[PDB]
Amino acid sequence: APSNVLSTLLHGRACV
Repeated sequence: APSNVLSTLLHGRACV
């Protein structure tokens, strides 16, 4: 799912 909280720091891996 979208980063939202952790996405912002895990882009290209766990989130877009």
